[PDB]
Amino acid sequence: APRKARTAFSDHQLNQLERSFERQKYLSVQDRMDLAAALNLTDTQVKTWYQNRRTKWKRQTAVG
Amino acid sequence: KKPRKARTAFSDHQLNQLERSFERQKYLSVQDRMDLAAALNLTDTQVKTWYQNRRTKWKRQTA
DNA sequence: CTAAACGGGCAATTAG
DNA sequence: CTAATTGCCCGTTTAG
Repeated sequence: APRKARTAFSDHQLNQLERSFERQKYLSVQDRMDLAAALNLTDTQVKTWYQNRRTKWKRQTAVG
Repeated sequence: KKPRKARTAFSDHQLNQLERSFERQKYLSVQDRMDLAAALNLTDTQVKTWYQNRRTKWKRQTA
């Protein structure tokens, strides 16, 4: 459908999402929702970030 | 809010053909799924669901 | 690059 | 039993 605005994450958001990702490649419902609340992102944003992050990760596992 | 869909009652024939499909191919390509639905006078979704349910059951058998 | 969108699968659940 | 519903993942594609 009409397609929704691309989020531009803040440096603090990107920092803490990279950290979480470093801590954990997958999140529970609970950790996800808490990381969302702590950064003022929606659950979905955080889920799509983590999922997009894995695609890149798998790429770096295929990068050697 | 969204009413639950009626539980499809497949005919003996539809089931036999679904089961024969599954015997050959656990997975259908899109095109194959469309053909088979059309073959059986079913919706693509009816067929996708069946196949999905079927692979579950079959995992319980292989198990 | 990467956020969001897309359809299909998986597991777990719901319910006819 | 099993058809349908849920939330998430994957892999791909779309596009800011």
